[PDB]
Amino acid sequence: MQWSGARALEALLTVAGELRGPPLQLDTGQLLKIAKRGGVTAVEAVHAWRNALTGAPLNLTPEQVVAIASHDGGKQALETVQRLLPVLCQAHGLTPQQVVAIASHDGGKQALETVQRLLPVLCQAHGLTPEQVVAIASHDGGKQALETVQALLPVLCQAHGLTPEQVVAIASNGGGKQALETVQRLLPVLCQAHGLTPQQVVAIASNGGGKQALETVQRLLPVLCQAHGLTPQQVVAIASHAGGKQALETVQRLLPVLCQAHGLTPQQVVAIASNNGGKQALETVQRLLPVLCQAHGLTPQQVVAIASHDGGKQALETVQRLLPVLCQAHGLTPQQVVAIASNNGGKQALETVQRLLPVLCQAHGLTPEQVVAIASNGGGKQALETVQRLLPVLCQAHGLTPEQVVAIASHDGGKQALETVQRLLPVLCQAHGLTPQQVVAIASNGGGRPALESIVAQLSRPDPALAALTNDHLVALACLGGRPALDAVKKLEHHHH
DNA sequence: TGTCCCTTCGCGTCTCT
DNA sequence: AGAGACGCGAAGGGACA
Repeated sequence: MQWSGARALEALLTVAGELRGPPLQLDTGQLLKIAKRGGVTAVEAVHAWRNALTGAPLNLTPEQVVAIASHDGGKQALETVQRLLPVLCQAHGLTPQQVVAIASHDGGKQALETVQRLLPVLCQAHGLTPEQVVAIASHDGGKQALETVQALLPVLCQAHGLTPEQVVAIASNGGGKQALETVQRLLPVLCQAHGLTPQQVVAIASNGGGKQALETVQRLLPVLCQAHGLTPQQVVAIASHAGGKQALETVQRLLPVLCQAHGLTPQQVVAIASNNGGKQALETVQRLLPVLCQAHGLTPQQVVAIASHDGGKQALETVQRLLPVLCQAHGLTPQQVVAIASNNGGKQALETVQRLLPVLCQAHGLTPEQVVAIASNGGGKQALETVQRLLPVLCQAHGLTPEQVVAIASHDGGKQALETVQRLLPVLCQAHGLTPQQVVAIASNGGGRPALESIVAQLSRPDPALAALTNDHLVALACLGGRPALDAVKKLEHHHH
């Protein structure tokens, strides 16, 4: 390993080799993930207690052991999981998955030990739910956030008017301690001195690095409104993503350069700046906006639409590289390439449309225009890669037409909807009498997976809001508004009927 | 060279309808 | 149905032992 000892790197490669054996049966990716973030002592820990973790009263899966191990301090997390999982599960209600989610962060040990110590008082003195305490705990520095919720949730509720839900939302990010103390320190000035509402201070504080975003809003909002012409509402939208501090500083530096030298509106720079990596997006359009309207290329409108998503930098740089070979050796129009790239993870969708247009048409019989409709949604790579795995079993075994698989894959969260259809098509049809036509219709929207799960939960275990919504009304509800429609129906019955 | 905490970037999914 | 919201992993940086 590192320079200190020697050539018993062999002892470590042997330890890594035995983890490929049983009871964990780890592959290369998994060993690589552990060594890149938990280090050698995490690898050594997994190996030392791979039997204890896999049996005894923990019964962890290898993916579960790999999630706990693959963080700074992983060996402490694995040690502590073995000591605390049972009492957290049995004495406090939490599931194993929830204990693993608390454990799967840097400092995992501290978080688990603190939930043990603080979950009761947080629930009893402050009225939080187990669920909320897990969400506070499940981030790096979760010990600190938990202790800070316990000290400040009273003052933030009383003196500053927030709800617990709100405090929990500021608390449920890495550096949630920092965000929560900054909210206490700056909330009144941000409202009183810059005309913000508590809700906006909250939205700015509710992401990681929220401390930084709030200090930066205090600092640059004046210069950005009073000297660059922006509104308070616009500044807040820039500030309301993690990295907001970077997005605001970059707006200030590039706003006049982009509005004079390249001809964009302020309102368009605001839209590029208002995503995660806004700083990265802005710089990358400031390069690249000359060359992307060259050879003809694209409009400005289309550069802004591609940049206006998380990872905007990545989509532009990828679009700029692959628009030539996509238009020329696969037959796509730029209007199609920009449509692939104008979602979250546009980069990922383009690279998968690269090496799957050929393959999806050949080994599965799809047209190009189908492969484009799949990849023209957020999570393109996931939908395409999962159409490739699951089309065979969905048509042949479960009876579906390919055009039906493609209707389900052609929405954000496609892979979730497909993997749910497969899991839940049998129990929906044969045990509850829904047609495949109806299941496909619920699956064919945003929120296909939750809509299918909620419908099966309502049917399998007749929930409280009962009877009058027959099986066809529930399907009409699941189609119209997904899980939200289904839950609103439940919630409205509970007090009215 | 490990353990803890904090910040930023990017990817994926769901809600709002 | 397009924008705006939710979640969460990877990675990098600083403090301290």
